[PDB]
Amino acid sequence: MTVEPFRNEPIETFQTEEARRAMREALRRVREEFGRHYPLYIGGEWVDTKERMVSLNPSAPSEVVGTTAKAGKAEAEAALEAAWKAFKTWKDWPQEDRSRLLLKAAALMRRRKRELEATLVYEVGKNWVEASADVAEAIDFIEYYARAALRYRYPAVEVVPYPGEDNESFYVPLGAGVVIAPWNFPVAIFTGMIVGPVAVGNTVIAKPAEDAVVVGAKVFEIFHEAGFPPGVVNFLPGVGEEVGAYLVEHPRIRFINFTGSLEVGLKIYEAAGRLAPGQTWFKRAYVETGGKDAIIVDETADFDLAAEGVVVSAYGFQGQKCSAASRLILTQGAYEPVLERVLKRAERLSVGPAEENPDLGPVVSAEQERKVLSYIEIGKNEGQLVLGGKRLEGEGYFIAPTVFTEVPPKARIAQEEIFGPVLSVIRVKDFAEALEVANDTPYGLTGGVYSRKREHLEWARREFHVGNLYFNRKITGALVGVQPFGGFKLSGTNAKTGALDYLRLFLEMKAVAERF
Amino acid sequence: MTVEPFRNEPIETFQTEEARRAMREALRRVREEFGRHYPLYIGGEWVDTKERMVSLNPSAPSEVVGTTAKAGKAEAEAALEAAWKAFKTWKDWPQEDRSRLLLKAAALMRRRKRELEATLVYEVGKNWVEASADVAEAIDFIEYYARAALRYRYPAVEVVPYPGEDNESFYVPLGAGVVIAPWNFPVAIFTGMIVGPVAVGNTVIAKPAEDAVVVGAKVFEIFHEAGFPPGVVNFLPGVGEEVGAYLVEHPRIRFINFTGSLEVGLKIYEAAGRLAPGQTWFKRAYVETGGKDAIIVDETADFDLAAEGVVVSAYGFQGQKCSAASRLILTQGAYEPVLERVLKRAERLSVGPAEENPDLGPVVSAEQERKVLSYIEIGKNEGQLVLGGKRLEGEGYFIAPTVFTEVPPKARIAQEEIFGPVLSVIRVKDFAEALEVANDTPYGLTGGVYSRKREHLEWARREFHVGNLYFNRKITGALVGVQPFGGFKLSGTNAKTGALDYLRLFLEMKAVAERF
Amino acid sequence: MTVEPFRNEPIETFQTEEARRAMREALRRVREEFGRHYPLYIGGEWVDTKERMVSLNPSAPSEVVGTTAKAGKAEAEAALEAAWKAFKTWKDWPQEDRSRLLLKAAALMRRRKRELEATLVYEVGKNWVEASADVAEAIDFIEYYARAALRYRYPAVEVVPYPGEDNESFYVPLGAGVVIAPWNFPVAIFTGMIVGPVAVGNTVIAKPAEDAVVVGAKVFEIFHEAGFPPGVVNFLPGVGEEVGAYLVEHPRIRFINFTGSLEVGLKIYEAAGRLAPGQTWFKRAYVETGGKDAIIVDETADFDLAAEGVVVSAYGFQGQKCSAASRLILTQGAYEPVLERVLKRAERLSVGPAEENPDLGPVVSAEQERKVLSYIEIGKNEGQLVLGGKRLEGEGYFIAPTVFTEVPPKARIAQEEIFGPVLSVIRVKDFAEALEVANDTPYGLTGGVYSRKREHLEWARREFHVGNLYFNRKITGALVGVQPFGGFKLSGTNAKTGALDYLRLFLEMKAVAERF
Ligand SMILES: [Cl-]
Ligand SMILES: [Cl-]
Ligand SMILES: [Cl-]
Repeated sequence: MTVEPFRNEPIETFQTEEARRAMREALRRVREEFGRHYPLYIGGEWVDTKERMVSLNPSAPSEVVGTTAKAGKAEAEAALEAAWKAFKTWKDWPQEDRSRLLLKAAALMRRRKRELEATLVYEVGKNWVEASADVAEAIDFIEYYARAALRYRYPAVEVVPYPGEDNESFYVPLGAGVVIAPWNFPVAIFTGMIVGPVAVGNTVIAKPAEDAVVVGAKVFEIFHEAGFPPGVVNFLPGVGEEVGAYLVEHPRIRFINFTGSLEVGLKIYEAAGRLAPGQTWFKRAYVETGGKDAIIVDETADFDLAAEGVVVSAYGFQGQKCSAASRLILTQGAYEPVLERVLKRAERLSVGPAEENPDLGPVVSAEQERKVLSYIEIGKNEGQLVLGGKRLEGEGYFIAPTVFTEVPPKARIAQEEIFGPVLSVIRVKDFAEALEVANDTPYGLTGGVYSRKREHLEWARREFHVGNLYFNRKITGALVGVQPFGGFKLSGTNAKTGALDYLRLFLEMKAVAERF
Repeated sequence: MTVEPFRNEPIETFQTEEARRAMREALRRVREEFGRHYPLYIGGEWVDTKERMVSLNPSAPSEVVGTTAKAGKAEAEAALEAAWKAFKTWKDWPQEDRSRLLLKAAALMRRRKRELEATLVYEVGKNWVEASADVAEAIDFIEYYARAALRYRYPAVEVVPYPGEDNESFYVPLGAGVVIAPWNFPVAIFTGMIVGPVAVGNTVIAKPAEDAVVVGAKVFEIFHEAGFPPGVVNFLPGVGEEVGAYLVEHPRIRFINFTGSLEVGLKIYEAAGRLAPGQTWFKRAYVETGGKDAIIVDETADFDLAAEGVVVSAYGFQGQKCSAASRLILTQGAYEPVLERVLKRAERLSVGPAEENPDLGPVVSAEQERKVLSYIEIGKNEGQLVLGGKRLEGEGYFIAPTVFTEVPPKARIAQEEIFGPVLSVIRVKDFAEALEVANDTPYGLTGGVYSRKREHLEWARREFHVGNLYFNRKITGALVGVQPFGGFKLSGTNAKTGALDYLRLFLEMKAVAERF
Repeated sequence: MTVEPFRNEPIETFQTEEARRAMREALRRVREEFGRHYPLYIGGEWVDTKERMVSLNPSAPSEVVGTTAKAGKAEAEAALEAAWKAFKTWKDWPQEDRSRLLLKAAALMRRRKRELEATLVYEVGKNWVEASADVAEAIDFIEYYARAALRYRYPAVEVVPYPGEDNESFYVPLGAGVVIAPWNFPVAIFTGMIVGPVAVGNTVIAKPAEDAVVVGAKVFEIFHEAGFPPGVVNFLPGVGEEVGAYLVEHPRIRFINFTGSLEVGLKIYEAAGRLAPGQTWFKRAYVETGGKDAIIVDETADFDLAAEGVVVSAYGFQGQKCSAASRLILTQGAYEPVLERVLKRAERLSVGPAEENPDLGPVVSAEQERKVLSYIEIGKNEGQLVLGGKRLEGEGYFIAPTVFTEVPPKARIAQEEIFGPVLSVIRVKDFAEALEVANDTPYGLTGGVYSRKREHLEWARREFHVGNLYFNRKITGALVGVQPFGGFKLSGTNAKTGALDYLRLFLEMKAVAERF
C-alpha cells in the first residue's frame, strides 16, 4: 500500500471547549446561509432549472434551509449521456489513479467536517453527535473503498495455469448506474453508495432524498473540487417516483444502488428484473430496505448496561434508523428489572430543536410525523402505552420517546417498521422463545443480545437471523470496515457496505486466454 | 501467475531414434540454406548494406554458412534513432503485455529448436548436445525473464506510509542500450542479454559476434515473427571495434550489456565511465568477462566421478567457455588416482566435424586456433605436456584435448584464459593450499570441489571466491533460474543472469508523493 | 522481526518550553566547547597528526568551532590496512549481530540528539529545525538500514530447485570502500552512506567534507562508543582532491559511495571505470550529484498553499540542498497570483546567525558566498531581479533571499545548480509547456507540482522526469523509508537512500550447488 492502514474517522463528542467552539461557529455559518440555492450537477458543471426542490428545517419548518434545482426526464437523459460518455475513459484509469481521487475527496470532506455536520443538524434534525457520526461514516466509506478497490486491480483473479497458454482473468466496471439515497444518513449512505461503484470504474447519477437535497449538493461541491472528470458523478435532486423511477426503468441504466423503504425497494427490484425495450443486459439492483430490529435481554445480563444500550439504540436520531431497536424482547426473569430501567432512562430524554443538541430532535418531515403518530394510534389498540405516545408543542415535528409493553409478537407495531421513537416491549418465557420471536418478522437487519451466559450468546451467533448482530452493546452505529453492514430477508440483498465484498457487486469478470 | 510455473527446457540427448531423425533433417535443411544472406534488422524491417559479413564452418572453413549485412556508423545511428523512438511507447506498455510478447517469442524459438541447434553445429562447431543446451538456455532466458519482469510491475516498491499522503515508488526502464554478445553461446547469451532489458521496457541494439552472425540473424527472425514493435530490438552485425565501440562511446546510449573477453570488457567499462560530449546521464555497463576456473579434488573424493566431471568441464565445447575448468588442483593424496583417470578418459575423446556429434568439434576460427596453439607453446616452457597439444588433421580447426602437469600456480597457462581444450594440473599439499591456489588469480567465475568431507565442502562454500561454485559435479552448464550466473573480481560486474536481480539492473526508481 | 516496526524519528519544532530549554542548553555547551580538537579515527583508535583541518562558524567566521587532524596518503594507507583486515572477520558476523550494532548506534545518537543539532547550527549554519531534521534523518538511516539488512540475510535468494541437488544463492559484502560526504547534511548523509554498506558486512573509510569535519568526528564518537570492531569504520577528515582522490583511484578500494557536486561526481565515476595498476575487480561507484529542481504551478492550484511550499523549498537551509526548488515554473493563469504571494512571503524571511533560529542562516563558507554572489551577477544579465540579490551586513556569509523572474529556460541561472537562496521564475503558457521546461535540464532529482487537476498530476507522475516527485507540498525533506531518495540523468546513479534497494548496491551474489 502507498497510504497508512485504514482507521475509522473519530466521532466527535464535543466535550472539549475547542470542539464546542468549532461547532457553534459552523452552526452559525450554516444558519446564516439559509435560503441558498444549489443547481443540478451534470457533466462536470452546475446546471439550473425552472422548477425547484425545497428543503425545510424540521425543527422549525417555516424556515427554508435551502433549495435545489429539480431534475425531470430531460435532465435525467442529459446525465445519462454525460455518465456513459465519461465511463468510456473513466473505466480505463489505472486503479491507483482512481483511488487517489477518492483519497483527495476524503481529505476535502474531512476539512469541511463541522460544516457538513451543522448542515445535517438543520436539514434533517440530527443532534450534534448523530451528525458527527454520519459525516465520520461518509469519510470512512471514501477512505475504505479507495483502499479496497486496489484489491481488485488488474489482473486480480486467481486462476489455474495451463501448458502453452497465458490465462488471465480480471475485473472490469459495469457502466453508468443510478444511486437512489435515503434522508436519514444523507451524507454517509449518499457518499458510500456513490463512491463504491465509482472507485472501481463505474459512473453514477445520484438521486438524493427529497428532505436532504442541500447536504447532498454540498457533497457534490466536494466531488467537484476533488476533480472527478465530467460525467463521472452527477447530482439529480428530484422526486423519487418521477426521475428516480424513470432511471430505474430506463434501458440504458446498467445498475441501481438503493437504500430506503421496503415498499420502494420491492418496486425497484421488480423493475430491475424486467428487460426494458432495447435493453441489452440483465440489470443489477442492490437494495437495503430497513428492518424491525430487536434487542433480547435475559436474566443473566447487566440490566443497567442493557437499559442504556436499548435507549441509545431505540431513540438515537429519533429511532429513524434501519438499525434502530424497535423491539425489546425480555425473558420472564429480566422483564421487570429491565423495563423499569428503560423507562426511568427514557423519561429523562430531552426533545427540542436539533441545534440545541437535545437527546432527540424532531422527526424529519410532516409526512414522517403523520406516519409515526398514526402508528402510535395503532399501538394504543395493540399494546399498553407506558410512556410518551404524543406530539410535543412547537412548530417542529417533535414526538416524545414512546414505549408500548405487553405487545403481541404479531402486532402491527411489532412487525412493521415505524421509523420513529417508538419501542415495543415483548415478554417471553426464555431465551429459546426470545429467539423465536426475534426471528419471526419479514426482516433481518440488526439485532442484539444482552446476556452473560456464553451458551446463549453463541447460540444467538448461529441462530439470531440478522445480518448485523451485537452482544452487550448498542445495535446501531455500525462502523465501516469493522462491521460489514447489510441484512437478510426483506431487509435487502445483503450488499455489505464498508466491506471488501461491496465493490465486487459493481464489477464483472473477463477471462482472456492466449495460446502461444 | 497466469502461466505455469517456470521449468527448464529439457536438453535433448538424442537417445531416441526420433530425435536423431529430427536432427539429421534439421542439419540438411540448414546446410541447404548456406547460401542465404541476412540483412540488418532496424525499425521493424530488414535493411541491407553494400558491405557484408562472411560466416564460415569451423569444421570445414572453406565452406560458407551464410552472409549478413555489415553495420557501419550510419546504420548505428539509424538503429539508435529507431530504438529511442520505439522506447517512447514501449516503456508505457503494461508489463503483462510485454511479458506475453516474450512468451510468444519463446514458443516460436521452441518450435525452431532443431533448426537453431543445427545452425550452431555448422556455424560455431558445437556438437549435438552442446548445441541443444545452448538453445534450451536461450528458451529458458525468455521464459524466466518474462515471469521475473512481472515482479517489478507498477507499483512494486515497498515503502513506509506517512499520514495524509500517498507515497508511491515504482520502477521505470532506462531507455535504449547496446548489447554486445560473444560467439561461444550465440543463441543463449545473445538472447538473454537482449530480452532481459527489453522485457522491462528498454529497447536494444544487438551486435552479434563476428563468428556467429548467421545464427544471430535467425534469432531475429523469431523476434520479427513474434511482433516486437518497430525499433524495440535491432540487429547490427558488424566489427566489434568499429560499430561496437561507436555505440559504447556514444552519448545517446543509456546502457551497455556485454559478455566477452576481459580485454574488451575493461575498455568498455572505462568508456562507460566517461561523459561523452552532450551526454546527459551516467552510463550503466554490465560486463561478464570470463575466468580461469578450477576444480579442486581432495583424497576423500570419488575419483571416478571427479575425473568424469573434470573431463566434461574442461573439454565441453572444446573448452571455449567462461566456465570451463582450465585448472585442476589436486592434493597430494588425490593427485595420482585422479590424474591417471582424467588421462585415461581424455585420451578416449573423439575430435572431428561437429555435425558427426564428436566429443569435441573444432575451435571456432583460425584466430582462436592461433591463440590456443600459442598458449600450448607457452605451456611447454612452463609445465609438462602429458597429453595432446597438437593441431589435428583437416582444414577444420581441430585441436586435441590437452593436459599439462607440474604447472606452477603463477604460470601464464595457470593464470590467463586460453579458451581452448587445455587443462593445467596443479599439485598442492592439502585442501587449505588448494583453496589458496584456487583463489589466487584475477578471476572469480566458476569453481568446483570434489570431496566427501563435509568440512571441506562447507569451508569452500564460504572461502572459494567464485560466483558459481559446484560440489561433486561439473562446473559448466549453469541452468537458468537454478544457478544465477555471474562472477567476482575480473570475471565481471556480477550481473547474475537467469535470476530475479538481473532485471533490476535495467530499471531506475521513481518516488511520487501526493499530499491530500 | 525482533524490534518494533520502523517509524521515522520525530523532527523537533521547538514550540514547547521543554524543547527550547533543552536546545538552549545544548547550544550553550557546544559553544563553550569551541576550539576543541578531534583526531583521525583509524583501526579503532583516535590518531592525531601534525597538520590539521579548521572548521569555522559561518555565522561569525572569526570563531573556530573546532579543528581535526588531517589525513594524507600515509593515513589513507593505514586506514586501508585496518579496513581490509577488519573486513576479514566483519563479513562473517551474523546479520542479526551487525544490525543490533547499528541499533545500539542509533540509540546512542538519539540520546545525543540536541548536541548534534547544536553542532550543526554552529558548524554549518542551519537554523534549529533544519538541524533537527538532519539529525532525525541520520537516526532514520541507522534504524532503517539495520532492519533492511536482515532482508538480505543468508540465504536470501529465491531460486529454482533441481532434482538431486541443493542450489543455494546468497549475498556477500564487497569489502573495504570509501565514503566521500557533502557538507550540507553532514550528519544525515554522512551517517547513511557509512552505515548502509557497513550493515551488510562491508568496512568503510569515511572522508567528511572540509566544512563539516567536527560534526563528523562527533558521529564517530558514537560509532566508537557503540563498539564497532577496529577497522570497520574509519574517520579521515582531509582535502577531497587529495586524500579523497587518492582513495578513489586506489587499486585496493572496492567501492566508492559519494554525494556532492556534479563536477566531482563526474571525475569519480570516470576514475572508478579505470583499472588502476594491480586492481583485481571492477569498481562500483554510487554518486548523488544534485540538481536544478523545479516546482510547477498551474491555474487550478491553491496559490497560498503553493507560495508557502515554494518558499520553504527554495530557502530552507538557504537553498543549499540538492532538493531545493531553484526554479518556479508558472502557467500564464497562475503567474501573477503565485509570484505576488511568493514575494510577499519571501520578503518577510529573517536572516541572521543560525544560533538565533532565523528563517535563514548564512551560506556555509566564503567560497560558497563567492559562488552564490557570482551567480547573482550572472542572473542580473539574464533575468529580472525582483527581490534581494545582495549580501547582508555582518561577518557571517549572509545573503538575502533572492528572486529573478522572466527567466529564459536556457539561462545559466535556470540550468546550473547555484546552491544558494536564489529562485528563478519561468513563465510558460500551459502545463504541457511547463513539463517541457521542467524536464529540459541535465538533471532529474526533485520536482513538484501544485495543481488540483487530477489529469495534470497523473500526467506529471508519468512524465515529470525526476526521481523524487511531490504533489501539493514541499519538494525537500524526503523521509527515510517513505520516499526513496535519488535521481535521474546527471543527478546521479539513482542509488535510492532509505530504501531496501540501497543495500543491494553493496553486495554481490554467490550461487553454490551440491550434487548429492
Ligand atoms: Cl443466521
Ligand atoms: Cl566468497
Ligand atoms: Cl519518469
